[PDB]
Amino acid sequence: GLEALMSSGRVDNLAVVMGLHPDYFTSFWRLHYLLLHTDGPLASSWRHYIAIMAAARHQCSYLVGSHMAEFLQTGGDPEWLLGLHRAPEKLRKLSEINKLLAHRPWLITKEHIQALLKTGEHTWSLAELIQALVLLTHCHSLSSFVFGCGILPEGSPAPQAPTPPSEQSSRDVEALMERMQQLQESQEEMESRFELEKSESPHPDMLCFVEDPTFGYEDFTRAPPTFRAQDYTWEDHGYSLIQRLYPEGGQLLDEKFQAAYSLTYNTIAMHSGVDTSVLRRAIWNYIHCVFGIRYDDYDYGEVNQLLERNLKVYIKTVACYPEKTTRRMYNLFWRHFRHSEKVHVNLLLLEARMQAALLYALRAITRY
Repeated sequence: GLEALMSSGRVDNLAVVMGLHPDYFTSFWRLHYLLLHTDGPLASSWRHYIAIMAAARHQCSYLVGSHMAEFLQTGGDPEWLLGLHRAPEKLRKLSEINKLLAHRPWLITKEHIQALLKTGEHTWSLAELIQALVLLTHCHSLSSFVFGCGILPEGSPAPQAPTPPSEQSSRDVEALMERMQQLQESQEEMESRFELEKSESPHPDMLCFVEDPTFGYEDFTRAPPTFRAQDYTWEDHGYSLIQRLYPEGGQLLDEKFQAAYSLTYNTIAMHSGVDTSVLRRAIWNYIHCVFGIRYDDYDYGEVNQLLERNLKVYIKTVACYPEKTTRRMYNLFWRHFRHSEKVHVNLLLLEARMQAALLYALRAITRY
């Protein structure tokens, strides 16, 4: 880890936990510093208010409190913190695309984009809309990281991951490895194995920053639509679109997705020789399968073969309903795995989630 920084009291509480993995922290901090501290298309107070709205969707009083204080510090109009009905017309148009990015990103059509542009009064640029979509998705994915790892506010970095015993000098798992073995050596029931996996399945003060609370991943009126990843990948399509509209953060989103996907110590909770590229691909692909994205020649039977019953319910909670994550749930999966590796899954998860959300919104922009 980056232990001298972590144990120092001079840094953010969420940043400390992330310090366990320095290769991801490098890349995460670049985007954090670009979005919230560098000259960009939107004023510095508007960026902190977009982040409140985004984090309010999951009732995250950690991130709403940070950006509330930073909004005020950076010279934001304090009326705006009384509620969303007090912010400019430009910023309320954004809370229809925000609830979708958070909860049901597949529903983002071209009409949502059109609404945000071309009107007479204070309409959004592409330069600015792109930056706001990266802020909204960044704060949704930090919001799932905060509840997943248990990050407590400032006034014990977490109640789930104990850092002070974790810092220092000191079975069935083998089964999982064996299974990983058999996969490495190796057509119409491929699409219908994805279909089964896919359908398988308070706090008064921050309701005022959202349009429609209780909008949720779940229908409550009765499975996303199936989407071929090759139609609109990150590598080919979506990276080019962010590159042309917002040059600085296109490169830093690519390096950070690739940093969290690539990240391995080649270990499996006290075993050193494995290549676990197979396990991490499953975690990444399952979370894309929750957000409706099928990969064209990936065997989705591999998922519940490698991922426990309790890792699945944990991953799906943290990705979709991040509040109502409990410590019982965090402990109840991968019981013999090290605390740093649970954080690792939170990394893969947030980044997979973000990519899915971003890809649907960029799909809506190119179709316009």
